[PDB]
Amino acid sequence: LNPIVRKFQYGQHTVTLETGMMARQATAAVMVSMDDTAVFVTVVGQKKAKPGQDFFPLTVNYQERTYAAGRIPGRPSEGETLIARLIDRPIRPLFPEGFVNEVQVIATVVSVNPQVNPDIVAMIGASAALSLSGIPFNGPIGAARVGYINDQYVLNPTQDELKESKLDLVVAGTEAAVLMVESEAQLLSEDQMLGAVVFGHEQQQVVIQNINELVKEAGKPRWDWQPEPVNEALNARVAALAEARLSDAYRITDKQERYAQVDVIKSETIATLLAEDETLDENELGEILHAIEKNVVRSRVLAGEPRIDGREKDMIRGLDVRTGVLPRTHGSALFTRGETQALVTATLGTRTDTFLFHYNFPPYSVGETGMVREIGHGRLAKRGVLAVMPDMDKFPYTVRVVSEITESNGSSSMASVCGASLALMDAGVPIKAAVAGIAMGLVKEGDNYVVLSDILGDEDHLGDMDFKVAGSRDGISALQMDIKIEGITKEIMQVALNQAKGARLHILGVMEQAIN
Amino acid sequence: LNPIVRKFQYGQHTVTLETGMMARQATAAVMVSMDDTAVFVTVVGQKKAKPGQDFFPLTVNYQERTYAAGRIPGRPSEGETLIARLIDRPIRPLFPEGFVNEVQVIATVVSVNPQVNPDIVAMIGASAALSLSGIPFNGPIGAARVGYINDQYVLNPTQDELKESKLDLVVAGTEAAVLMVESEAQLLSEDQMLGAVVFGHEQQQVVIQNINELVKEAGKPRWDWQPEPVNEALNARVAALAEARLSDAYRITDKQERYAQVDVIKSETIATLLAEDETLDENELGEILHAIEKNVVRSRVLAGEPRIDGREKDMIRGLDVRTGVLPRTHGSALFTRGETQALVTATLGTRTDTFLFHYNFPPYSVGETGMVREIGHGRLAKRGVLAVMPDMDKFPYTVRVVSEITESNGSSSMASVCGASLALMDAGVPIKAAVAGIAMGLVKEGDNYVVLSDILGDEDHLGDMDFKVAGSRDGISALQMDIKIEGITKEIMQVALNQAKGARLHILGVMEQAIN
Amino acid sequence: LNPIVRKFQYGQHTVTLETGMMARQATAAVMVSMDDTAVFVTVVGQKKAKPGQDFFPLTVNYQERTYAAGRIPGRPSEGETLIARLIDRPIRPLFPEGFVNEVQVIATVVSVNPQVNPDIVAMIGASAALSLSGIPFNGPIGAARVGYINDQYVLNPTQDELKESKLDLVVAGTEAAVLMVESEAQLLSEDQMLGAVVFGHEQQQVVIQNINELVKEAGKPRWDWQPEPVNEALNARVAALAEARLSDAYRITDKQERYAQVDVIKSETIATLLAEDETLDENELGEILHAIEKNVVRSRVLAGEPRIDGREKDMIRGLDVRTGVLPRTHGSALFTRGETQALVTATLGTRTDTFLFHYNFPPYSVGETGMVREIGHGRLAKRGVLAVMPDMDKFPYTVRVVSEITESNGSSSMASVCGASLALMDAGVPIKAAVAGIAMGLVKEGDNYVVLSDILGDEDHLGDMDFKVAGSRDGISALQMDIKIEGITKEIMQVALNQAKGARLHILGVMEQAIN
Repeated sequence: LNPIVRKFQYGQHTVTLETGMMARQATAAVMVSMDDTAVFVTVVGQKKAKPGQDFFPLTVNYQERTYAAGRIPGRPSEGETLIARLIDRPIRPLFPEGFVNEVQVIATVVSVNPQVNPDIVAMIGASAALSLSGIPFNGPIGAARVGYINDQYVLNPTQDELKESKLDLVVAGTEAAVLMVESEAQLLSEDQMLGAVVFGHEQQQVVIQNINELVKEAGKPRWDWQPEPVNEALNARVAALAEARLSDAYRITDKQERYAQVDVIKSETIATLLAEDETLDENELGEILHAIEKNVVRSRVLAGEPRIDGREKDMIRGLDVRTGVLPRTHGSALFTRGETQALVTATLGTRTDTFLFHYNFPPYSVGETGMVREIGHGRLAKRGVLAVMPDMDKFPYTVRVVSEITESNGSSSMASVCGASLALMDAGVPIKAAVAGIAMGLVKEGDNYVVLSDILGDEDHLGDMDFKVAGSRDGISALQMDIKIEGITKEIMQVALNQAKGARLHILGVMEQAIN
Repeated sequence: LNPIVRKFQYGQHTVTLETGMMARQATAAVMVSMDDTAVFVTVVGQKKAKPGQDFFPLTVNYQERTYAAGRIPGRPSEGETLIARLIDRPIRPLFPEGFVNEVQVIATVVSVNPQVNPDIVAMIGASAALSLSGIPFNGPIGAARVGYINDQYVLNPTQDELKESKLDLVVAGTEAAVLMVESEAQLLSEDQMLGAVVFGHEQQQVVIQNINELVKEAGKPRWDWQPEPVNEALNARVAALAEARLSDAYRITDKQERYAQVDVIKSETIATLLAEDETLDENELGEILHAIEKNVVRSRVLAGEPRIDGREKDMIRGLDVRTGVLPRTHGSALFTRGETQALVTATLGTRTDTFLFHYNFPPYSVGETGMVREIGHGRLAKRGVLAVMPDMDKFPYTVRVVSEITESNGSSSMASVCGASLALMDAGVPIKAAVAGIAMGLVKEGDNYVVLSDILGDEDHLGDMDFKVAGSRDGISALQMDIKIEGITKEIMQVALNQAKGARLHILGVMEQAIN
Repeated sequence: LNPIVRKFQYGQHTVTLETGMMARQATAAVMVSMDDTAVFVTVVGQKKAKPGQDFFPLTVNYQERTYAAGRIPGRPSEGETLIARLIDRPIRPLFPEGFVNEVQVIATVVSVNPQVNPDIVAMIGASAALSLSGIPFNGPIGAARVGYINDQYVLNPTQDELKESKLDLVVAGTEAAVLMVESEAQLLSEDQMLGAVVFGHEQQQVVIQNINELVKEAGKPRWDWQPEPVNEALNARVAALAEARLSDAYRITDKQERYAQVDVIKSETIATLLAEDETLDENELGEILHAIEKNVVRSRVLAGEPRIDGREKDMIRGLDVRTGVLPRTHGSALFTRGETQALVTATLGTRTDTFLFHYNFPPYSVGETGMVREIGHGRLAKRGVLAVMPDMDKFPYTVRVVSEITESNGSSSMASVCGASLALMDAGVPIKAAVAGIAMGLVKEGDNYVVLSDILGDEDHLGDMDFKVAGSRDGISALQMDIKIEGITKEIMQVALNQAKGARLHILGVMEQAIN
């Protein structure tokens, strides 16, 4: 039994990567350690994907052991699944197009230095393990937390350094790109936020470098996977009789009339092929039509044509703000933007831990049935309001906000930030200033790129980069980003954030006008 | 965004129905409010039922939000699923015969006036929402709680008015019929109980009227669903060679010999058709035989013939009562009636909340396997005993009863009322008087109707109305009814209840004789 | 309703078996009682096994009612599932070869005498019920707990008699054989342990005798089940072209080269038959090859040939011991034996209840994916360490050990006993002496038998008897056995245990050398 260690300094802290001695049956496993906070990360990738499949089964697990802090207790906890998401987000888009083999990443914290948060350490481990595994993965990736103290950027600030920080942000990217950003801020500017992202992305390059060396020394041979064929002949004679007819069908304004022409196009086209050949699995055929359709829309947006509902790239849907909606609640509000709506409440009684945010996403919000996601959205919406909350001494009452997503087709989470803002004011909570959220999208093709404001549910495919921003008129309180494409520069981000600031301000304008 | 409100007085309270502004994606949604207690009720009905299906997927969800009462907590709770049942029961039989599309009703309490119970308010909402939806539904329905104070009926008594009430009953019906009744009473008479049912049914008509007007103004177009064809030709030549042979097979007394003749009939008949045609899906064929069989029995009972086990409409199965069955329990009993049996226990130690009733229904009670319903049955059996419990000052001990349904083929819940009665006496609990329960059935055809005492498990199909009654010799402590047919008048109910009183008394006679 | 009782003295205690009055719908049900501790045990066996099936669905359920002890609470609990295992283990191998009908045994405690443990009483019940049922079952079985006080064996010692006992062991067997043993001991000798097993097996014969009489008087007619045909013609011409080639393929040492020759053999053989006949369900064909293969190995081991990995019957895989592996834990260790590994931890802070053992078995330990068995293994490993723990007054600190099975291919549980030993020493816990565990196997054919040390994961089929032993250099702290074959005498056990003592000592030698 012989371990392979690789050590390096990651600004102020020493990071060690040990592999080859533990869990040798996993596809690859790494014990990442950073100044006494150790997370053992493992990875298993099934060798053969089910027949056809049609869906990449990627699942990350983050477990925190209480013995890791020298304590005896007396799931998974929501916080644990939040960090699992923090790891899943950046690595998920790096798996090649077509890879549908099951992959499970398990991260479990084995030792904890109360000053060094296990999260980025676990992210580092998942990147190392995945890279060493040889599973088709276009990594590695780095991970960094950026703080803001004395108006200067800080690299991986300790838990108490954060007490004097005005920013808590996490960025993860490869060598040439930022993939995901998750943050909470005390009303900073897009420019300051952008600087944290770029700073972090650069500072973490040290990590991607070491992982690379370790892969040279201990890495396994890259799988000889192979994408698995695409019937580019079938979906060639599908586009042959639908492509053009559809690009025209998308020019007719009457919404319900557009579906008709499309449905005709999809009906005629399928029947015509089932007559040429046959036994062609309509399902797959319809699956191809849906694709040239999503591309017809992608081509129209890039060309400057109206979005699917008629809006232009910067248009926000119709707002509607109502306060004091429920009789016996300390504070209620009904914020609705287009087709996504949120009923929000505030209750008081004898910061966070003093501030509680709960999110509910019933199935009827999307006109469906099902059991009665609301976990990651809740944390985002909470970060979006944190900046505005009173100093506890200014308001000695624990406050709890609850959001009911009654409608959804845009971004329930951003909508619940606005409702929370309103409800708290309706409850008499002395919040620093109203706060609002907006969900954006960025579609790109070569150099032609377009920023979208208030993305629809069915505009998700245009989100080569979809991001959320929340704050008041004076600054950004929360910023979340997820990039799945390359290119997209810091300059392009500046543009994107600016258009998002506009949308925010527009929404605040309507909000401030509601609560006179 | 424009809401449609409809307001009306519901005796002492003002009821408001708001629709069209929230959750516009649900098939229909209503915010029902009654003197500050608001429940937002929603409804979603899938447009297309699975292929064939053979089973109506109706599911109701009742959620109570703690913020609704201005409080911060610190599922679903059993009480929440009890009320979900309270809503499901009356609306479930109103969906046309053959409708198998999925339907989900979600009711969530958004504001609570401690004096106005959210339950009837949620029932009202589910009726409004369902009606407005346009889903094939023969409603609406009303809902009312009836109390008994100063020997007079009370409409929707407040929580503290109930402290001076001797009756807590809930009735729900359409315009021409009562569909379900759930109650708890302090030993009243069938006549007084009947008066509460009828009174409530009339008083709630105001509700069905307003819902109707709202449907005129805001209702959606009725679905163009259509029942979906019945092969009345296949199950015509199935009855052609089985109908008569079966009506005779049901005249032979030897139980095990009767099955034989039937099984022969079912075997020969299926084989004969598979020889005429073929590829006829035996399963469906057997599914048709089971139907003319259940009808042969239905025709025999209406004609005055003996039930399937030999009994006459008023006969109760053989009883058997045993006390002090378990060595170390404060109180035990083994009550068995026919083929349904209950092992019941009582434990004491330092009213309800002081009185706890738990129910267990293992799978071997029906000769089956499975995980180890016992929730709605438990509440019923508890109401059945409540009336008899001592005044707490007369007996300063919290008491807990547990019922184990060791056998089942009639009504485990009524059996557990009898066992609880016995066990408590065996434990020395100064109960006012012994109490017993009986599960009845009412089968009707035009004007010819028959009341059945102590219904069997496989007599459930004869229950056009099946109901339960429990009490002592002096009165009724619990009454539960579920009607799925029209006609059945108050006069017919009087008859039914009377035959049930007889059965009760008969059981009490045997019980009182056990515990000398 | 008429019950059939059968009473008899079981040394110091009176055992009563009542059947025929409760749960008459279960295939059979018995109320077993022993000096006031009563457990009602039931059994249901589906009459027809699914089509083909290929897997015996046996499931035991043990429930403990709090009213059984005259108390009001205020799952199943892990302890409850431990006892369910205690019942499942001995009865599971008694179901004839080929029986795949579902069988569920439910045991629920109805009365508890704090002195007489419900467990053996429930075991007795499951044996009685199963026997009476008539389900194909080669029982009955008995059950006995054996204590060790004043250097003499004790039959079913009471809970406080155990306070002065140096042994807590449970044995269950038929008339001619011991099937399962589960124990915890204060460092006794194999000889003393063996004496408890044999003593218990003899003492419990009184039980198997009475159950037999009761079956004569009340038992049901034995099912006319019938094994269900084996295509001994197909797997005759599979062995015809694979048997010999495989027995040779298993002589080549190169591991990866052996698989190759085998895979060729399996490939060629299947293709050749699919050419003779066809539509032969390869799956079933491969299912037959796997069988003559497992038999080729079984024949080689009995003949004295090397095991599949090259080892001889007494060889233990390569060890590796590491201490102080994690930075902030009070005590850590990395014990690895061959391909099974355990990361173990110890945390201190303000015997058992004062001693906590938790076990984790992630799916990557076997190179697989899945949800994140670890319950029965944890209890065993804990018993394995109990003997060594300080007298609480010698060490006033509650200690908690956690084991992470990072690798598995032998016996994670025995490995976690060794790690726990180490970790506790690393934490400074004054344990009496180091302790280790070994998992053995015994393969038998007529009179030729072979004992295997440190069984592999894929050697499980050679375990006609597989057992585990744990202890220090001075004695045995835990002993678990599971026999699925007949013959195997006490003399043969003596041999087996002795070879296991050797393995233990060998492991302790390496361990004591690690922690200098």
